[PDB]
Amino acid sequence: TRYAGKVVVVTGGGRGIGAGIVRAFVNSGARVVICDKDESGGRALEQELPGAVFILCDVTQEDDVKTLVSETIRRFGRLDCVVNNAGHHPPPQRPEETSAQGFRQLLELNLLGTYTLTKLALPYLRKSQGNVINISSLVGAIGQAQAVPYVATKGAVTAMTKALALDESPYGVRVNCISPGNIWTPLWEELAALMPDPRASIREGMLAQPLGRMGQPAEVGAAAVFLASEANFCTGIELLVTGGAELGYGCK
Amino acid sequence: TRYAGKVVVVTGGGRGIGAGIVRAFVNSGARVVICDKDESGGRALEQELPGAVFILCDVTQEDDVKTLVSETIRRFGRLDCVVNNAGHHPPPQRPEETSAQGFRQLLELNLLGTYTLTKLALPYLRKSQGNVINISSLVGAIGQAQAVPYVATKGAVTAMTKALALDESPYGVRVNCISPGNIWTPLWEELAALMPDPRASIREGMLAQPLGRMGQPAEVGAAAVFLASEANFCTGIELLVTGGAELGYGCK
Amino acid sequence: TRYAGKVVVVTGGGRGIGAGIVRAFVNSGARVVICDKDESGGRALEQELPGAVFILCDVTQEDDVKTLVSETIRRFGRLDCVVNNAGHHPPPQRPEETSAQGFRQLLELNLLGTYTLTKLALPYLRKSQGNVINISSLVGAIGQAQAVPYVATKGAVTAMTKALALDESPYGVRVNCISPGNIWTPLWEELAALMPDPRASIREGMLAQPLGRMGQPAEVGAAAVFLASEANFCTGIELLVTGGAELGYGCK
Amino acid sequence: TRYAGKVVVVTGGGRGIGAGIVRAFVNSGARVVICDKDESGGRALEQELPGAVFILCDVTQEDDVKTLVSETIRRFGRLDCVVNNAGHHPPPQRPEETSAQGFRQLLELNLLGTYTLTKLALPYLRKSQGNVINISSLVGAIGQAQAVPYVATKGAVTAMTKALALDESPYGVRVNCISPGNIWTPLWEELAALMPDPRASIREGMLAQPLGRMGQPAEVGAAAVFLASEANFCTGIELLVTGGAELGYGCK
Ligand SMILES: NC(=O)c1ccc[n+]([C@@H]2O[C@H](COP(=O)([O-])OP(=O)(O)OC[C@H]3O[C@@H](n4cnc5c(N)ncnc54)[C@H](O)[C@@H]3O)[C@@H](O)[C@H]2O)c1
Ligand SMILES: NC(=O)c1ccc[n+]([C@@H]2O[C@H](COP(=O)([O-])OP(=O)(O)OC[C@H]3O[C@@H](n4cnc5c(N)ncnc54)[C@H](O)[C@@H]3O)[C@@H](O)[C@H]2O)c1
Ligand SMILES: NC(=O)c1ccc[n+]([C@@H]2O[C@H](COP(=O)([O-])OP(=O)(O)OC[C@H]3O[C@@H](n4cnc5c(N)ncnc54)[C@H](O)[C@@H]3O)[C@@H](O)[C@H]2O)c1
Ligand SMILES: NC(=O)c1ccc[n+]([C@@H]2O[C@H](COP(=O)([O-])OP(=O)(O)OC[C@H]3O[C@@H](n4cnc5c(N)ncnc54)[C@H](O)[C@@H]3O)[C@@H](O)[C@H]2O)c1
Ligand SMILES: OC[C@H]1O[C@@H](O)[C@H](O)[C@@H](O)[C@@H]1O
Ligand SMILES: OC[C@H]1O[C@@H](O)[C@H](O)[C@@H](O)[C@@H]1O
Ligand SMILES: OC[C@H]1O[C@@H](O)[C@H](O)[C@@H](O)[C@@H]1O
Ligand SMILES: OC[C@H]1O[C@@H](O)[C@H](O)[C@@H](O)[C@@H]1O
Ligand SMILES: Oc1c(F)ccc(Cl)c1F
Ligand SMILES: Oc1c(F)ccc(Cl)c1F
Ligand SMILES: Oc1c(F)ccc(Cl)c1F
Ligand SMILES: Oc1c(F)ccc(Cl)c1F
Ligand code: NA
Ligand code: NA
Ligand code: NA
Ligand code: NA
Repeated sequence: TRYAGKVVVVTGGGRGIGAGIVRAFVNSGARVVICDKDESGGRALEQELPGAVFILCDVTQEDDVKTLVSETIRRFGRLDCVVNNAGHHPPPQRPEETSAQGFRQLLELNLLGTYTLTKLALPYLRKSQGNVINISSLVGAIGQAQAVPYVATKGAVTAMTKALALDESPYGVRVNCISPGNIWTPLWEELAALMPDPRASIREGMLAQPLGRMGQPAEVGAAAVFLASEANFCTGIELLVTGGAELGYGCK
Repeated sequence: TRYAGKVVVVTGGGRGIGAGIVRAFVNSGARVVICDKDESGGRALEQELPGAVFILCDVTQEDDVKTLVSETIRRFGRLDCVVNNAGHHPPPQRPEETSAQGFRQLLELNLLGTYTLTKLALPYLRKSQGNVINISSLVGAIGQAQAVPYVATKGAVTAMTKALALDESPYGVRVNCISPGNIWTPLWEELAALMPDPRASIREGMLAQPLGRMGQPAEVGAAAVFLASEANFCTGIELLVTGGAELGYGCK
Repeated sequence: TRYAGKVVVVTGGGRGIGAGIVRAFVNSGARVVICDKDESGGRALEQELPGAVFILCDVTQEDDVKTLVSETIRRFGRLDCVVNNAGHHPPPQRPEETSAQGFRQLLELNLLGTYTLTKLALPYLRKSQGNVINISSLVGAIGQAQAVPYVATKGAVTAMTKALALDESPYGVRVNCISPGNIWTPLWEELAALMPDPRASIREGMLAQPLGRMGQPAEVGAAAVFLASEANFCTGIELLVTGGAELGYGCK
Repeated sequence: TRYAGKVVVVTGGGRGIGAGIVRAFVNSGARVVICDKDESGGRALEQELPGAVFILCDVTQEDDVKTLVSETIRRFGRLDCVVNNAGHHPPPQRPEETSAQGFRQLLELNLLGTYTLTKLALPYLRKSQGNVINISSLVGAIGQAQAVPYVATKGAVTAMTKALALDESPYGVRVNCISPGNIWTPLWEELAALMPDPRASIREGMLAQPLGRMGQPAEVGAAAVFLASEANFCTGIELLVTGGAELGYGCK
């Protein structure tokens, strides 16, 4: 009952971190709208969790997002929290292998999709004194190799979170982001599968953290519920969920 | 029941932020040992809250701290979380009005007291896979005027938190800190009372945050319970509880 | 003679910060290619400074940028440093007054133009063990009110700087950024002119810094020459040129 | 002639980073007072460099520091820059192997010695519109294993730098710090000699940086001359001289 009576939209909530965030909010008492461009995971999640419903939505399509917000209000009558989790990490790419075209397409998902849903949701979040939670990445803050477009998109998300927090503070709407490090998700597994030695890639990813393991979607989910339900004096913060990967010296 | 069956020590828990942290852990199901050098607030808190007990302890006295840990184990049989909140902010002091003597005494409370209890507690925290929460300050990160010794002590606490997180990660013991901004406490009120216009000082402190208010001990307390009970992939982080004071341009 | 025999390209070098950076490199002994989309300032600068030449180039046009690099090599035979300074700050805009369209156009100048020139220049920078200097902004790090798209673009630039520094480090090519705060430029003056009271806006901007003044293009220029010529162990850093605006509490 | 006619005091200037900073300022045209507790390196440096003189001074002894300032004024008539470089990194120590006693002694050198000279020098720095440069460490910001007291002292130095910058800004006195990463010095070599395999320790230290090498005292020296002579809009900044060690993921 930490977030009972509240309505939450989670983009990319069909699998991975997003699904962990969906489950955490449902466990907190909220009703959750699962937004995803793929039907498979989200539809099954809606059958599994009472209180969660699935709405097909590609956050890069402005009309999809308009319909997502209006359907959320029509079906549930309020909107308290938007979790902008939809995003993608391309396979490793040397800077000379990247293109302005691919960069624009990644900006469209990782940054403008977050911008568009937030914009459409804010009138309702103002009515509810709701809040926005953006899922950025640690590599937005510290960089990463062979990921220039991805890193740039998460740098923008983290900075945009702070700008929006300033604009919305007079209306009592908080805007925060979570920066996960290595979290074991289908995306991580897919990316590891492309490497010459997948098992070696995964063990390298585990040892990137002083804790010696990757994180779980449920741990990102707990951080999100905290920001929504108990962080009333937090706005514009970047909550690190990284297992300490940013600490100390390492083999670079 | 988020932290049921767990045992928490809170230093400086007799009033202010520490008392808010005590109440939050008790509300989470934990048993809490209130450590304070002053009897008045802590003893009343123990009478008020079942599950909380008061132990007189000056964290600058190594034998006081040794007795605090041994009494906690003797009476409760385990130790899961240490919250190093004891600390003091002197009145405003121009750098030429400070002294090496006063600097050393402030280091003794704000930094070495935290170091001493953490050291004595870590053998028991390792047994429990417990965690350490240090209460630092936003001004450790961004500086503050007329507070050179205070700022230095909180810079050390925040850095020490990261060093300790690295050392204790192989043992599964997490070490994190909370950096509050302006929180309305008896200390803030006492400090405002020394100003020529106390009400003007307080309104200036409120407007330092884009949220337009100071924070509450209960909000620091919620952040502490989160770090202890639900932040299992967080170590070495600095959790800002500041109302956004660090964001954007201001009259400096 | 600190940077004698070296060849530097400065985008947006016709006025403002870019012109200050041009002058600083010329004063250091380098030959400088001034890139700008407007002829007026850049052409006059080329007449004024021996060693500086002006090449008309809109960094949002990929063929313009291709021609800029090839003409630089054809005329000067090497390329040692690229300063990505072209950029624009729109007038204040509430988040609900922004558009995805305007956001994309600002990304095209502030981020993709930097990405495009850097990409085309890197083969030559690798030959010279040259370096990249991106002009970002303090508000990328701390946010700003009524500037969501602008803040996001500078957050991306600062993060991209770190990602690129990692990719190019094996080749001895350093990538750094400068984050200016309030610098008195034609852009600042133009923006102040739109305010109801321009003089009040300017005095507010001066007092945003503990130093009590805005910065000068020449001071950004000195920081750029340092990064190019004397910072051989610096890569991926964000050099703040802000007069301390990020320090301490302020009226927010 | 970048800093001609100026007078600089460098503590711990007899070897290592301090000696590199001495040489850089002498090369810039300044007169430099070398302060060190050991006679060997400093006296030889004074014989080698016209314009540099050696004054025996232990920065932990307040009367030594008083005499250092008064002798500097008596012999050279002004004081423009103080570089607080004296400091020590103990051998690796697990947290349970540290002591409050050793912690206090390290605070006395790494933090209070910097505080004491800065305090005694500020009246003269105000007359000259001079500046303060503190040598902190990257591990103050990101932590380090087996170095809890050391990390805490550098966290304090970096924070104190910002507090002092705020206090001294109305007087036109800038206060900045440099945070080096792994720099090859006699201290690094001494520490490596204590390891079971010194050569393995050194190669690990080199690979901690994406640049693949450690830094040089001369590179720290160039950064110091920049801050003193050309960074007139920089105050309270932390200038990283780390070869990118803080960037990206590493084996932790
Ligand atoms: N996995 C990690 O280690 C990690 C670390 C840091 C940040 N992140 C971020 O976390 C978020 C989720 O990552 P993940 O690992 O769970 O990925 P994932 O690929 O496992 O899941 C992402 C989900 O988003 C959906 N999605 C993708 N594009 C969409 C679109 N246009 N509209 C709607 N839904 C869309 C996908 O269908 C999928 O269900 C991303 O923003 C990612 O950048 C991940
Ligand atoms: N109040 C704020 O705005 C603010 C902001 C940032 C950080 N902080 C930090 O929060 C902590 C608590 O601050 P507060 O405002 O609640 O202060 P407070 O003065 O209201 O309460 C501090 C408590 O600690 C106790 N204490 C002091 N010295 C002690 C010692 N030697 N041994 C044991 N207990 C001791 C006091 O008796 C008191 O009960 C401090 O570490 C302070 O630096 C406060
Ligand atoms: N002025 C400040 O206070 C401040 C603070 C932080 C960051 N910045 C950044 O500094 C940079 C320069 O700012 P400024 O104040 O000097 O601005 P300015 O408007 O005075 O000058 C910018 C110059 O870039 C040119 N330019 C614009 N679009 C271009 C394009 N497509 N191709 C080529 N040239 C183009 C303009 O013609 C102009 O000559 C920008 O990146 C800005 O974001 C400025
Ligand atoms: N070497 C590195 O990789 C590194 C990295 C980051 C920060 N640092 C910092 O740089 C500074 C210099 O380090 P280094 O590697 O050159 O060390 P070093 O041991 O080689 O030289 C330090 C010098 O300071 C002197 N000194 C020590 N105690 C003193 C005292 N009480 N009074 C006066 N002089 C005293 C020593 O005699 C010596 O000449 C220190 O503050 C250190 O923490 C070093
Ligand atoms: O596919 C890799 C991991 O992704 C996570 O989202 C799932 O919760 C796990 O069951 C799975 O092991
Ligand atoms: O004294 C100022 C404030 O301090 C806080 O710790 C208390 O919870 C408040 O009741 C009080 O208003
Ligand atoms: O237009 C405002 C300022 O812009 C700067 O780029 C110029 O160097 C100044 O001469 C001018 O005062
Ligand atoms: O002793 C290790 C290194 O220390 C530096 O201060 C010296 O300049 C070098 O000559 C030496 O190789
Ligand atoms: O942002 C990240 C990251 F930091 C590490 C791995 C993946 Cl798959 C990501 F998407
Ligand atoms: O650390 C702080 C702070 F940031 C503001 C006010 C007080 Cl009373 C403190 F102790
Ligand atoms: O980036 C900035 C800033 F921080 C202040 C003012 C202007 Cl005009 C900018 F472009
Ligand atoms: O501060 C540091 C560091 F970051 C690395 C090595 C040494 Cl010897 C130091 F003193
Ligand atoms: Na359901
Ligand atoms: Na009780
Ligand atoms: Na010319
Ligand atoms: Na000499």
